[PDB]
Amino acid sequence: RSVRHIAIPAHRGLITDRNGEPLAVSTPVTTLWANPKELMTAKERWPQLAAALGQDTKLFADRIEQNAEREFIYLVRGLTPEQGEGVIALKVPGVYSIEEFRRFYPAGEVVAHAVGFTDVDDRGREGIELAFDEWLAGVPGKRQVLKDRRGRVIKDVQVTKNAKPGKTLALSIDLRLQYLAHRELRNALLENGAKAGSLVIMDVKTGEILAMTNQPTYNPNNRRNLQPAAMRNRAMIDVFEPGSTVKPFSMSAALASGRWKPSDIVDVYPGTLQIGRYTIRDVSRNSRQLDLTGILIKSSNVGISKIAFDIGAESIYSVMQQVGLGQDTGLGFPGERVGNLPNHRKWPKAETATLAYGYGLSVTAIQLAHAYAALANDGKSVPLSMTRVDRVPDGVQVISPEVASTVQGMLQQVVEAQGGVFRAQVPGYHAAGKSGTARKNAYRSLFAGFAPATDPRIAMVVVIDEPSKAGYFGGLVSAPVFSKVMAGALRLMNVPPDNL
Ligand SMILES: *C(=O)[C@@H](NC(=O)/C(=N\OC(C)(C)C(=O)O)c1csc(N)n1)[C@H](C)NC(=O)NS(=O)(=O)n1nc(C2=NC=C(O)C(=O)C2)n(CCCS(C)(=O)=O)c1=O
Repeated sequence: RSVRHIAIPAHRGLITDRNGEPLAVSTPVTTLWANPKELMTAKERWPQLAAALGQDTKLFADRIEQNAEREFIYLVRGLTPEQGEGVIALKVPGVYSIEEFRRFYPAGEVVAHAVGFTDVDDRGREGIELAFDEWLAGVPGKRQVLKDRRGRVIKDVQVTKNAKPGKTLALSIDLRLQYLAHRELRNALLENGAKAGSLVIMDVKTGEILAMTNQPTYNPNNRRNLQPAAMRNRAMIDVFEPGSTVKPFSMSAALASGRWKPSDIVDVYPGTLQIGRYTIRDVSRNSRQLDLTGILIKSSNVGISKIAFDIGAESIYSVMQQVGLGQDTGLGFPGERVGNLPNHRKWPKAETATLAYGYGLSVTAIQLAHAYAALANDGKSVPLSMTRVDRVPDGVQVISPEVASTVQGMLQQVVEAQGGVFRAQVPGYHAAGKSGTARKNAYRSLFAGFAPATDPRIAMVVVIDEPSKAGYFGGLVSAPVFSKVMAGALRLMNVPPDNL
């Protein structure tokens, strides 16, 4: 006779979207265990027990003999109650069932990267499951038992500690927008023969992540083998050069300096600019005088570089750091990357120019979307959240409201003006944004923007990695994805059309 204490598993808390749609649900599973000391008295039952467990008779018999000095062995973990009851129905001495919890992900591949998953022990292993593990797990209980000399449970004496169930968690994700974003990103990858992609949707007023999808994705309900590339939450754990998508932040520094107005002109002829051994190069090289809006419409690296030389890189670095590029988001997502915003005590001319046009800095899609959200929210940055926000925290004014408003207007012209990124136009609304194309010849196609331009509600980033068709420019590849997903998101959120 021996007094022993055994655990009582806790029910893991439900994860829902922002409207209560289930995203991660704890399902009862049966764990079958056996006491090899008791099994030894019923050898004639072993072949039927092996057959029920789908094991070769001899391998099963060998396994029980090799573990003959033990009082506990796992037979099979995570069976369905129906399957466990079938083994229990054989009435084999020394065989026991135990109720365990296993996660089911009703939206499967659609929200796999954001939700993440639990391991074999029901502990958070990836995504939100890992980030909020303490909240979701609860606390296992403890049961007191009396065991005989073979280790067989003679009596259940008392519960010493009751199990405490885990707590419900409502994400910021809107499953309707998530499904729309998932489908359009998937379609774009196919249309462009692309390797990977990410799409982030943010509420500019609340800091909430309304959608976060990546390609390739995986079914978290069937994780048998399957590629590590498919499990990466790329929006948070992959870094890239943002390129021309950071030019609005360089422009914000220009307008805040007191030295530049949108109607000021920069001469970008002949479409290149030599700075020692380095040459700044424009894509289209048939311009001379461009105004500040024109520098963004034509995406002139030369133009933004000349502005950067005039105002100094310190002013540009400060805006980019303040909007969160290459900075910790504070989300604490597992494996989340910070990227890098290079710094210098004395900025050389080449580094000043490359900073201004987003070369040599590394950011995540989440960081880029957060920066555009600050710009869209009249220069005020609301802290990021992966959970439903009921009480909105105070934001930080990172760009002056007048400067943010002027840049917003310039970005609406990037989308709407003659020669602009027309594929980003959102039917029924005024939209604003900037595309980018980064050479990694392999490319990353980008679009970052927000809408409705008259009263912004949503910021969005579209990243398409290595499009393989003739078209690779961000304005061609990523801009139409932004248009479709933004139109859908605005409609789902009942945002009144502003292009009247
Ligand atoms: C910004 O992202 C800029 N990128 C770079 O300078 C980098 N690479 O440039 C390329 C050209 C890809 C290269 O060196 O091969 C870069 C930055 S960080 C890094 N590692 N590399 C470029 C200049 N800007 C854009 O791509 N802007 S954009 O996506 O809006 N875009 N530009 C164009 C073209 N404009 C003019 C031309 O003559 C062209 O041939 C392309 N486009 C396509 C037209 C779009 S439309 C019909 O006007 O809407 C586009 O989308």
